[PDB]
Formats: sequence, structure tokens, C-alpha cells
Amino acid sequence: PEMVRGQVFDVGPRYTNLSYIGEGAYGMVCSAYDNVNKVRVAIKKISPTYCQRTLREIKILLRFRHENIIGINDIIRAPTIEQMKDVYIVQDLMETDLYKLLKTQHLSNDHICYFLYQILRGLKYIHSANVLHRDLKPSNLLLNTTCDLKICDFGLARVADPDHDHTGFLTEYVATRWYRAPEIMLNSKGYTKSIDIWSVGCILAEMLSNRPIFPGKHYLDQLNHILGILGSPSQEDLNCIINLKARNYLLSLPHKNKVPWNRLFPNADSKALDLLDKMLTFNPHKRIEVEQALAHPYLEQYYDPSDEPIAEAPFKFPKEKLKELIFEETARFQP
Ligand SMILES: *CCC(=O)N1CC(O)=Nc2ccccc21
Ligand SMILES: C=CC(=O)N1CC(=O)Nc2ccccc21
Repeated sequence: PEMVRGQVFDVGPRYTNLSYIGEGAYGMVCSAYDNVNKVRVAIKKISPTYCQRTLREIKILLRFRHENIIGINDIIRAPTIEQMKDVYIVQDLMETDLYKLLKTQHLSNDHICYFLYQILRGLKYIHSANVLHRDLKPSNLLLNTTCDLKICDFGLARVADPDHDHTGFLTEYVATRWYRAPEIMLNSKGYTKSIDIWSVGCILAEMLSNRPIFPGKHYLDQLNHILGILGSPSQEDLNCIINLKARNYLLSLPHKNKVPWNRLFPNADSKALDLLDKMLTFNPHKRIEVEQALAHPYLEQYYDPSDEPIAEAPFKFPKEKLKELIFEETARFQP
């Protein structure tokens, strides 16, 4: 087997001349030459006790088929459960991701507009399958050399469940802190489509300035960053928060003024800021939905609902059992 950075990466003979891309959420990612399709590809190594998030992602990505969602091209594993240890997931090679790109490149308004269009196009398909991504952020948006964009990392995704979204104040949450909607900290488990729209709003703001808009250092500081720009919520929006611990927290804070979007983003297109405002709405019930965002004047050059496909149907879902399910889900790639 070939080795990369003093670690086995056993994907041959189909895949050869490996080069390190980076570390991913569950292990090493390398590029490799695919000797069958005659293109370089990306390969993620997953080592185990496995993680339910590996299975959830595989099930979702194998069911999904969309231009703005990363596909799984191949899955490499031993032929039997007894011999199975590492699993390698092969995907299309992508030059970069939005996190890397924003560290060093100023985006043109045309690039911001096109990127946002593609994020929302992909998200429309995800939401049409009654699935929530729940961890949208720059590093989960892959880009190729022509700036085509694909959403990745579905390990925190869930089927939408608005009737069970409510929870108490300060409920622990798993998804990346800077892209968490305010309601996560107040009364939400992140089981409604509005949580993803907030993350997209955050991404849009970050594309406008190359800096995260709400870089909280810890759980409650995330909320205080948000309120520091949106200002204090209105009486009407507070009345929507029936949880008393959450409501009384917000009532305990000093009045905070709204920061005008055009003062934070003096370079931004005015239509981009009208759409940003609608995505970063405090009240999730008032927040714009994915199809309305696509129909917003900012995206008029691209909007074409006939070319914004949806899923055919809604998506639906012990350590030994988990390993057996991963083995079964990956069976189609075996010779
Ligand atoms: C969501 C991240 C992902 O799927 N990939 C695959 C890829 O093409 N690039 C990449 C680089 C570093 C970490 C993860 C990924
Ligand atoms: C403190 C809760 C509260 O005032 N309301 C408003 C209501 O009108 N009815 C209602 C129904 C179910 C839950 C909460 C509520």
C-alpha cells in the first residue's frame, strides 16, 4: 500500500500517485489519479467503532443527485465485515473551498452573486428532500477551477422536524458556532429549514468582507455578536419566544442599536444587502425561505426555477449494527 505523511492510504491499484490535500473532519484527504476514468479525484480516509455521521452522510449523498452537491464516485473497503477497517470515499477533485478562497482572495460582486446562487440552488434540492444540512459554512462549499460550487459534509444533516424543534434555553448544539442561528441559543434544536438559511446569510456576509460576521468565542457570546449587529429584538419577536428563561435573558440585556448593513458593507451591492437582511432575520418564522431567496432581485441574472431541480421524493432514515449498515450501504461499489 502507498503511504502519505507517514500514514497508510490504501486505495490502489485503481487510484495511484497520491498527494495530500488536507485534513478533513474524519481523517486524511488526498488526491489520486483514477486509472479508470483518467482524471484526478479526491479521496477521504475514514478509520474506526464507527461514527453514525459516516453512515448518515453516505446514505444521503448516495441518494442525492445534483450539480451543486458533491457526489460519491466510489467507496473502497474490504470485501467482508470481518476484514473491513478503513473506508475510503472517492469524490470529484475540487481545486479549493470557500474557506481557503476567502483567506486570500477578494471576491468580485459577480463571484459573490454566482456563488450565492449555487449555494441556494443546491440548498433548494436538499430542502425539497425534507433534509437540513445543518453545518453550512465556507469550508463545506467546494469550488473547482471555473468556480462551480458543490456543497459537502452531510454528517450533521437531519430530516426536518419542525413539530419537535423546541427546547430550553442554552441547549448544547453540535454545528459550527459562527454560523448558528440566534434561536439555537434560545429555544431551537435546529430541526427547521430556517437554520440553514441563517448559515447562508452568514456565508454571504463573509463573502462581502472576507471576515466572519459573528465570530463568537463561546456558546452565549455567539448570540451577543448577533444582537450586536441586528440590535435588540422587537416586542413582537420576543412574544414569539414562549420559553421564559430565553425571553428573560433577552429582556435582561441593555438596548442595542441595529448596525446598518450598508455601514458594515460599504462596498456591497444594495440588492445583496436587501437579501442579506432577509436571510439574517432574527425571527425564524419571518426569515426568507430558499425559493424566495432564489427569486430575489439580486439573483435575477441566474434565477430559473425550471433549471433549479428538486428531489424526486422526501428522504427518510449499537456499534456492530452500525458497522453492518455501513458495509451494506457501500456494497454497490464492490466488484
Ligand atoms: C466537505 C469537505 C470535502 O468533502 N472535501 C473534499 C474535497 O474535494 N476537498 C476537501 C479538502 C479538505 C477537506 C475536505 C475536503
Ligand atoms: C406562555 C405560553 C403562551 O403564552 N402561549 C400563547 C398562547 O396564546 N397559547 C399558547 C399555546 C401553546 C403554547 C404557548 C402558548
